[PDB]
Amino acid sequence: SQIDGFVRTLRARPEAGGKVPVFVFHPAGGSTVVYEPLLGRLPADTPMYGFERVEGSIEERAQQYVPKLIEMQGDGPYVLVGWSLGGVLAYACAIGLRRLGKDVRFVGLIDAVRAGEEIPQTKEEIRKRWDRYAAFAEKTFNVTIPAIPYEQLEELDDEGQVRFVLDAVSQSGVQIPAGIIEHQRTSYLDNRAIDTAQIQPYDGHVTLYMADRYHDDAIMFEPRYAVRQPDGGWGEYVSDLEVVPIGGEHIQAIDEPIIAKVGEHMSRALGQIEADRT
Ligand SMILES: O=c1oc2cc(O)ccc2c2oc3ccc(O)c(CN4CCCCC4)c3c12
Repeated sequence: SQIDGFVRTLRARPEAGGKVPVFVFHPAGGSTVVYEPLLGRLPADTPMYGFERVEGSIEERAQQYVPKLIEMQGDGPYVLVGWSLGGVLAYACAIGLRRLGKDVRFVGLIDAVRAGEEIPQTKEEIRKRWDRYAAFAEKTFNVTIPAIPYEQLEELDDEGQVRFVLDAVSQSGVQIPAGIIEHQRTSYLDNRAIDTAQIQPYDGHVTLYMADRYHDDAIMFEPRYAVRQPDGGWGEYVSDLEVVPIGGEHIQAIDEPIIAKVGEHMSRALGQIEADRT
């Protein structure tokens, strides 16, 4: 995998012609190398490019990706796919591309499932979330995370909360590798980017590959992900939603054997698109 800006080449397209590329978008706290199992289950010579992390709200991230998508693929067709946060990013790009008159053929959400219940916007919720992260950081890094004063919780947005903790961490003098600090920073913000995403309507085909449940660690961070709606929270927004059950838990959906089901279904979709453009 070669990287150029925020674009990872997972399989380069031929010099000219060839099949429609699959554009995959990174998950919360990971890179697009996670899509290599999927690529192994897609038709031979299917190109694939991964869009890695950029800063901003979902819409601001899409505003950086959509111009690059068009630079690479022009009028279309567009195949946009993502697990975790990448599914929301793929969906946001599909909306932007459609608004610009581009040809989007397939949006693939790999268990990018909304919380079954609205997350309240209270200091109590912010507190519990940061204490759950403090517990995660102890079980994981055996490190003590500082806590934000209760009456300052609603004075800090997500970025500001993370900045507060990172500074107080370095001011506390705990030894944490910077590489872990940066992975933790992006994982926290990207998980919150899923939490706070506002889904816009999309008049187009979307396939939701739906696992059985979020895994325990996800539910420990935010228990409202223990509940799932049958449409994963997407039915009110998508005119043509196809829900493909894949079993397993959210963390397993990206890897074998669960990804074989995703690849088998997506390969048929890709074969139809290739036939349709020929
Ligand atoms: O799940 C997580 O893993 C992490 C793994 C890390 O290394 C670091 C941070 C986090 C992390 O910070 C979060 C903040 C809010 C929050 O709601 C969640 C739950 N997440 C929401 C999106 C859907 C799956 C569950 C997290 C979450």
